Amino acid sequence: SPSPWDFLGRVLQFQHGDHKRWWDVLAPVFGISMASIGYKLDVQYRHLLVLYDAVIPNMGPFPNSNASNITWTSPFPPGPLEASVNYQAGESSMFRFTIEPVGPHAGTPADPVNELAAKQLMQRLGQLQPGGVDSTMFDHFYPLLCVDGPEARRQWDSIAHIYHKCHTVTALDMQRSAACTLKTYFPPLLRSTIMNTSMVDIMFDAVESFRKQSGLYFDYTKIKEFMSEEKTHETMMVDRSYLSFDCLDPAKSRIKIYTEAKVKTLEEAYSFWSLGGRLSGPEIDYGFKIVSQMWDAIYSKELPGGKQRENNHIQINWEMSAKDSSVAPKLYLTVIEDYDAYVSSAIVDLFTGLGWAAHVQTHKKIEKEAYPMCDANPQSTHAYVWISLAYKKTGPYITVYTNPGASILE
Amino acid sequence: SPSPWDFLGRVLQFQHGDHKRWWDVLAPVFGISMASIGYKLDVQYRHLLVLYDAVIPNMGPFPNSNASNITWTSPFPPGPLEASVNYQAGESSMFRFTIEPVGPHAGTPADPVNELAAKQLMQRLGQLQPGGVDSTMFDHFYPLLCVDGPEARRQWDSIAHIYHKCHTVTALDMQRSAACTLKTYFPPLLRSTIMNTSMVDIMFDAVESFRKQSGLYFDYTKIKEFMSEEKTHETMMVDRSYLSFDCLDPAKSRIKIYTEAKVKTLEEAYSFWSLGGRLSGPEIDYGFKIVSQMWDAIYSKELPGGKQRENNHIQINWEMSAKDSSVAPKLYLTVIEDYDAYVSSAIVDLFTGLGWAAHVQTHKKIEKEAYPMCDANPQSTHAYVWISLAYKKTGPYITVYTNPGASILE
Amino acid sequence: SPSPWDFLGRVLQFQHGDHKRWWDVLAPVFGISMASIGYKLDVQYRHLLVLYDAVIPNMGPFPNSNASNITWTSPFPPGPLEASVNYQAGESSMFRFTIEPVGPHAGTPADPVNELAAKQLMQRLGQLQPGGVDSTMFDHFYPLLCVDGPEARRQWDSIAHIYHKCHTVTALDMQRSAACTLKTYFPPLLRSTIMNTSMVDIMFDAVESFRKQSGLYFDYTKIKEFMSEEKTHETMMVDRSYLSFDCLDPAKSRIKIYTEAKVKTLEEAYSFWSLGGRLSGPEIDYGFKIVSQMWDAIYSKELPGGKQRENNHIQINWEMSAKDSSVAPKLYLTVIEDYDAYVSSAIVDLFTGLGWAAHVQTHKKIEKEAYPMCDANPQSTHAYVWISLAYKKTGPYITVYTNPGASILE
Amino acid sequence: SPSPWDFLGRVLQFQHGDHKRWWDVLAPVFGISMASIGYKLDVQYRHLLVLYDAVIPNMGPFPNSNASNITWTSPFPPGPLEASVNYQAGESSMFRFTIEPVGPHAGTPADPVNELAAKQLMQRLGQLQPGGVDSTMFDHFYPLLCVDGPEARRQWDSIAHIYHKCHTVTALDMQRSAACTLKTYFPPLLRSTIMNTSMVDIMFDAVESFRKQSGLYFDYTKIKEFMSEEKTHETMMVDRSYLSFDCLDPAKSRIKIYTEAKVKTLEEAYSFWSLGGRLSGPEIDYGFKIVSQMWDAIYSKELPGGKQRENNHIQINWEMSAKDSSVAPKLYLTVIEDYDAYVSSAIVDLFTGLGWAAHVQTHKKIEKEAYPMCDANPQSTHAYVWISLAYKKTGPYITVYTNPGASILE
Ligand SMILES: CC(C)[C@@H]1NC(=O)/C(=C/c2c[nH]cn2)NC1=O
Ligand SMILES: CC(C)[C@@H]1NC(=O)/C(=C/c2c[nH]cn2)NC1=O
Ligand SMILES: CC(C)[C@@H]1NC(=O)/C(=C/c2c[nH]cn2)NC1=O
Ligand SMILES: CC(C)[C@@H]1NC(=O)/C(=C/c2c[nH]cn2)NC1=O
Ligand SMILES: CC(C)=CCSP(=O)(O)OP(=O)(O)O
Ligand SMILES: CC(C)=CCSP(=O)(O)OP(=O)(O)O
Ligand SMILES: CC(C)=CCSP(=O)(O)OP(=O)(O)O
Ligand SMILES: CC(C)=CCSP(=O)(O)OP(=O)(O)O
Repeated sequence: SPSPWDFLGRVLQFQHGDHKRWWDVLAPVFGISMASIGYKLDVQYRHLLVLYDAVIPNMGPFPNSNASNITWTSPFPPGPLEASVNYQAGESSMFRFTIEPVGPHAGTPADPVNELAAKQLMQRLGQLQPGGVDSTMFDHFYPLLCVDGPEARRQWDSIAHIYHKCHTVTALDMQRSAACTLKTYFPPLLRSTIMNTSMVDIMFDAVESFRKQSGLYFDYTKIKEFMSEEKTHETMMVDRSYLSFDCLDPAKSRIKIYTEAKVKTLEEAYSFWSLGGRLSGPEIDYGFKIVSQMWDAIYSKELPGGKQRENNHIQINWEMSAKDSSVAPKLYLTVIEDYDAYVSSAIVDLFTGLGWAAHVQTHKKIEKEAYPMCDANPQSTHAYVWISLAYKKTGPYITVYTNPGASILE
Repeated sequence: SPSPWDFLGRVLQFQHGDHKRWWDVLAPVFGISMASIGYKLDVQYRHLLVLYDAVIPNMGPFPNSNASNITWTSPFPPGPLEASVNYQAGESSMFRFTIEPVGPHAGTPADPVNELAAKQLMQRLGQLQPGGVDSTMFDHFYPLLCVDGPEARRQWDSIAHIYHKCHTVTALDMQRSAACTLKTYFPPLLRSTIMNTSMVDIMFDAVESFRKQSGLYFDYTKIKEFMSEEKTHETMMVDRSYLSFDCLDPAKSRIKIYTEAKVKTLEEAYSFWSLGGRLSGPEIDYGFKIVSQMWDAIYSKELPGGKQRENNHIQINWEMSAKDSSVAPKLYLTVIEDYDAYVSSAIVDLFTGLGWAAHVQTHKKIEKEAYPMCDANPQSTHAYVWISLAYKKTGPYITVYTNPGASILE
Repeated sequence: SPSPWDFLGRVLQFQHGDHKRWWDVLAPVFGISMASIGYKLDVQYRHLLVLYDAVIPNMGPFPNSNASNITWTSPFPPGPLEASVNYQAGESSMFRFTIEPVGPHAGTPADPVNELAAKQLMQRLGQLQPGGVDSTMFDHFYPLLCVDGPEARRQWDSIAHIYHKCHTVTALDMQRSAACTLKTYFPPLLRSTIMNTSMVDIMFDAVESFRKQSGLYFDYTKIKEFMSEEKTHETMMVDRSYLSFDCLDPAKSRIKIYTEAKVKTLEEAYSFWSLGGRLSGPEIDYGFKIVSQMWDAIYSKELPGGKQRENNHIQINWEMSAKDSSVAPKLYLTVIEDYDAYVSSAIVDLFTGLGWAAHVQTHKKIEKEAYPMCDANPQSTHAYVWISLAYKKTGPYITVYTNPGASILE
Repeated sequence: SPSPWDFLGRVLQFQHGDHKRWWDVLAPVFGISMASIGYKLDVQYRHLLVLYDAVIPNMGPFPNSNASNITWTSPFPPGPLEASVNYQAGESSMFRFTIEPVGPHAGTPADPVNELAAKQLMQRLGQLQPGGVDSTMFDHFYPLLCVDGPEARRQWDSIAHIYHKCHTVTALDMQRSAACTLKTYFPPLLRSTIMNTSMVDIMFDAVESFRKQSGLYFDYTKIKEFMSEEKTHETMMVDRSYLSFDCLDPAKSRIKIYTEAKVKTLEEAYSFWSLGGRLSGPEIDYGFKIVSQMWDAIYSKELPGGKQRENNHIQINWEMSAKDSSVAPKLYLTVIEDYDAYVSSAIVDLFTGLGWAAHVQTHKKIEKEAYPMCDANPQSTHAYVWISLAYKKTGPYITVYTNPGASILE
């Protein structure tokens, strides 16, 4: 019997050819990932139909021979920034994928700031699951962190120098229950540039506004104190920081503060992991043990093409709970420019150490079926992009990000 | 969680508005029928996507306020001729539905004979399940029984008087396995009219051609002998007869000869059931017991609107096996112009007598959910159209046909 | 040879059935109007393709039997608020039409404020004519007068009582040169309600902001003085006022302040026409002569259905020039609930008095061909909606608005 | 102002991505050709909308990187076999284009013979211009010359060895009046192969059938006599012959018999031009003078890549008139594998000799704008495919065929 993506691509009508190309590229990947996780055929159908109706129409142009049609400049290759499978204890695995919503004419004089794509995506997604998307947090943070179209157009000279004029990124957690949780990431770089204000200060002022406007405890003291220090700024690129929240009931949602850091040593990794020792506990220690393990497993190996390793690029988030003052970190090792073989082997060794044999097989299956380049090309550099590490009191929490449009790069 | 047809209508893109209207009308019905049978959500998705891609684009215009857009004249209301659920022993239930493939411009000077709709439908269906549709029998019988476009256009004056210029009807058995078996019905009335030849003779000459060209035993002696008799012609409308075959491997397919008969008594029913006593056996006797039961259960009641019952309209088929000389009948009681309440009650009493309680509940559920008019309007005349009765050696075989576009008539 | 709308509807593919229905209704009307004006076939093709790509996808649902699908509440019937032909001296005639951009799911929990429709329309329109749409004025006035989605959702309780939650209306002047000038109307009623601020004050503060931010003289002293008076408020509904500007180069654009007034006498008409005598000159006098002529020609006749005339509903604008302190009025007689025969006859008598015989014939032709109900039904109340009167130094300036979806009401 | 194809591609919605790609390739070419001829913008719009609705959906897959999606094998590159501009005396120029209608799944088990594409194209074309397409001749010749799907499938083993299983080709004359005359070409090679019958005999038996069935004089004596001779068969490939007729009123239509011949000398050219001297007159002499001129102008030059010229590939038709016994020839010099520069220069010298300066400029303009490769690449071999020469009593009749998808080959 045909797999859901085969049959769907055979039947589905596509409003645009770019949607058909994006489907051909991604539906195999997303469906193979869901199927290896264990999603049910009806759930695969629902989620692939979501990807067809809400998402792909908001992926933007499909890159051609020379990528002449990609008018929306970005460091990331066109398409989903990632397609990830989270792995937790108890054979828990959830498929999720992130997209920067891009319009068909973003970057051009008609949509120079790509304002409508994310809103269209959210509208479609709420129409497909009425009641699943709550815009309370989005409605509070969109004026504070994001720059609407009119503002960006009036204040263009202030942001025209910026290469990636990103203002809102959307991730869709794709639950085994066919429910899609929308997550919104706001990089306020445009906001800071227009207002000429510290990133830290505007982000945390927005969080505090939401605190007082909602009555929810989002403890941001430690994060602000650490991120304001000068030592942190030596390594921490704050121009690359962004805020995230789940588009749910604020009492059931979260606030996460992300930032980028190019560090050289594990002590700087701990600087970003524990907020200068401010955060403490057994979970911090265990998570950093796992982080050091994967550090010396991945960044120990030689870089492709005999290029020396200047420094280890990492991202980091700190997750604030609405119920409690808890701040919990999640470290993201960037492995885009590394051997997919070494990344895969490090993941496998980590899972094997954690006793996650089923996750080992799921990961190998997803790599083999959805990412054939990894085995076909020993020198592959286009599948994995990030390895997230966290240790919740449930246990380890490791997500493995992958470029779902690696077929385009190979 | 939404039902497959809700979600699909929310996501699916439709090439034409008529397809959207037909979907709104039928997908509820077809999906409720499949779901009450027990089809799996993935199977419902696949079958509704088939109905979206292959079928509905070949249903023709959707009837408007005044049915001004129905340029393809037909006795049947626009849409599927039926949407049926077969009921056999052992809680066996299969959903199937019949369509006369109509084009968007059938009946107009561009498609005055509606030649391409059925071929397009078969092409799409084979593209969606390559290897499921075998055209051996279709390729043999299409020149013999059906009239292509060029012929009909050259020989128009011979057939212009005909009201329903039907030449090929397509039924889709919708298996629980997501496989759709295509069945083709050929009314050669146009063929006979152009060639000025007996219906009986051309149909059975085609069957005999196929016999000698295939080496398969399709015993048509008894059927021909009975249908040639003059007594039969007093009741039997032969202008309304047609041939059917399953579009499968001829060694795994069948040949069925249908005809219409307006009879008054059960002895004429037996005339058509047993081919003037030529067919015999316990199955014939039991099947006719069931037929007489439903005869005196349905045609005993008074007709709606105090209109007297002139005669009992029936159809009948005789099924020839490729493996054996067997001829087996299937009698179709026409109950389109009768109280849907009385038809439903007769079905329920029949099933209860057969011990088919589960089928009783399935039938009541399908009526309540997919056909609300039956309970809302005591004087309903727009749900049921046919009751097929047969007795295979497996046991009783009762199909219950229903106008799936009854929402349009009420 | 077929007319452009016939052929186009025959060839064009429509993304949705509602677009096909809207086309069937409006393309005849718009095309007949353009053709009676004298637009060239290529211009008709271009403008109807604009109406197909940019507009109709932003008209919203097509009203069904019971208008159950119109989830966006509005006093106006669904569709274009008007389809107008302006008539000036020298046989100058320009086709234009106004639309309140509505989304497919406006009024529902997904788009409770209809935020994206107007922006999508402008985006498409700029993509179709890059460089024709300038958003300087839109970018300045959108935050001041319009309420974005997040704000409206946070401040819902303040505006939930409002029936027509309109915030931006788009008119497309459809030039004989195939160029479409976009005009944006901002009713800040939601803005005033959320901020609990005077309509007059916020509108004119926005205008003054634009003055100081642009260096363009938009004299709003007389308008503000008149509209602030208490006598004016006795007749003037200020809850119904709105601002308009042409989406062009601000030095080549305009600012117009509209308001609604239910007056009884011609002295109140002059109150609104001359801003309490503040505006003066020969043009004012001549324009008011024409206004009184049409007043006593139209509002003199009896209302349909023997309903007595409580008061004469009028709208009024005052047009400020970027080049000069000029304020010029345009009075809009509302004739929606009046005999289309009497309105047509008044228009004809006016044109005949002005010597506009060619416009008389153009108007009669448009009425006969695009609005057959006017002749078919003597008691017609569904074609004309407004009669605008102005007297520029060029000469008289009379626009005649018509419900282009009158086919739906009759 | 944008050109019709620019604006149309900006607005039009495309049912499939292949249609969008084909549009991007061809609409520029077709529109530039029409515009250089002098077609009016409304006519360009109508004809490009025809190419969008009827044709491109019946061009088949768009060739990808490796032409893996071209499942319908053919000697010709995918797309229109040609896009031609006929040039006659008096600055008379018409654009016409030929297409072999291919389905989206032609060559696959679903449409192994590509049966529905041509019929769909004719249906759409008649729907767009009801009364323009007359199927009398098509209805007579389709059973005689063409092989339907069922026959080809039953008789597959007889034709499976054939590489190009072509059975019907459609050309659209695109008149300056926006009317599209459909022309159907029937290569009966499949018919002859299945029936194992001479091409000559079946073609001319069909023509004679039509004669007796219509009362129209189609003199085929000379053509049959010549084509039956053995000397002709030494050069004449009869496996490559085909019949053509205009899909109009038979009394206003024509019958043309085409064949392919690989000849070496001008005396063989005259053999095919005059039917072994059977045809005579001043027109024959003048036409052959022009043919010899272009022979020694084009085939005199060296072949690209230093490949020696084995023989001169030509096609030839003989046009029979329904009104008269006239047989008139049209010789087609095949110049696909020759320098587009030399072909263009020969065309220019010919036109200059004929006094057709305006045609010279039209041809150079079409080459420069629609075929930039000719000037950009001196060694171009992908623009011109045929040069037709005829001499009607009106005067010379020279058509210049060009691969409209040359952008794909370069
Ligand atoms: C796109 C960037 C401007 C910005 N920075 C990131 O690296 C990022 C990636 C990401 C991966 N999964 C979720 N978000 N998110 C952002 O918002
Ligand atoms: C449509 C008629 C011309 C013709 N006669 C019928 O009554 C018929 C109905 C049917 C119901 N289920 C399957 N076939 N089939 C036919 O071919
Ligand atoms: C409530 C709104 C519809 C608001 N009110 C109006 O009467 C109006 C109509 C209109 C006709 N032509 C142009 N505008 N414009 C608006 O913005
Ligand atoms: C496609 C071939 C099977 C066959 N042979 C040809 O060369 C031909 C080309 C053509 C150019 N313009 C019109 N016809 N036509 C045919 O039917
Ligand atoms: C890997 C990057 C840069 C972003 C991470 S977002 P996430 O997807 O890690 O969020 P969760 O906390 O896993 O929901
Ligand atoms: C009820 C009518 C008129 C047609 C019957 S066809 P069928 O659907 O009975 O065929 P099967 O023998 O059930 O496959
Ligand atoms: C008739 C109503 C209510 C609105 C008028 S807008 P307009 O269309 O009169 O604008 P112009 O000044 O004619 O451009
Ligand atoms: C040259 C190719 C091979 C076929 C020629 S068809 P045609 O376009 O020349 O037909 P006309 O006689 O020009 O109508």
